[PDB]
Amino acid sequence: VVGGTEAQRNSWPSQISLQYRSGSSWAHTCGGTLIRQNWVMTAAHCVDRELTFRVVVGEHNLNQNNGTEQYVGVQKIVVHPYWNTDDVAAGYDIALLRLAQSVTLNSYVQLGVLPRAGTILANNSPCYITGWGLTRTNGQLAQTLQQAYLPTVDYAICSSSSYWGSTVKNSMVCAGGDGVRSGCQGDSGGPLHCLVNGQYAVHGVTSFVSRLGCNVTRKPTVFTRVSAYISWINNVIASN
Ligand code: NA
Repeated sequence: VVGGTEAQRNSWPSQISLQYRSGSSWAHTCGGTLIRQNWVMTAAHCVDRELTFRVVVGEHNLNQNNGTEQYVGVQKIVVHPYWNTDDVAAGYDIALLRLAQSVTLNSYVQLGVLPRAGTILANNSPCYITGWGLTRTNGQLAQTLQQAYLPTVDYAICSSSSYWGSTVKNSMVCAGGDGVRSGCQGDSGGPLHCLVNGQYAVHGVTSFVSRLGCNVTRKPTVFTRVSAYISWINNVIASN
């Protein structure tokens, strides 16, 4: 997250760190959202590689013991069947991961609340992106979980020529684009949390940014719109 601030450690308890095994160690690669005690929602493109993955819930500092972490292996990966990895702009950038164990809930570990199906945010709706991704274009991962305030940019504006044009689909949410704050590599898969009727819900799964850089004016971060996939998610969980 570029232009973020450190999150309080109990602010975003559905955020997870998706990590892969890197020699004797584990490395953060993507974010996600805990949606059942044994299921995580992330981006399809985060699980394109044939790696060994684990999820960490209750994580705040990637590089220090927080005393709140639970570490769980990934047992099954269900990627959206229309996902095509060399075509992120087509959408369907979403995957569900079934965890090997069910995690225990507490003030650091909670299920993410999803929007009702079909819900679309009014232009300029208040939202926060969270993650441990790069803090500058071509920079390094954050140590501690970051948040940035990224108001939505509606489809009509986001799909206009000076923004993303045809690349942005109505199955996506755009947020930010101020040139200062954004998602960045390592944030993919994580939540966009939007305050609606007094309650934060996870409206977006972080999908892509510009190749011109993370924080680029009129290239808002693009997320999979969770409310387009409510039936899909329920179908997968019911059938596994
Ligand atoms: Na930690």
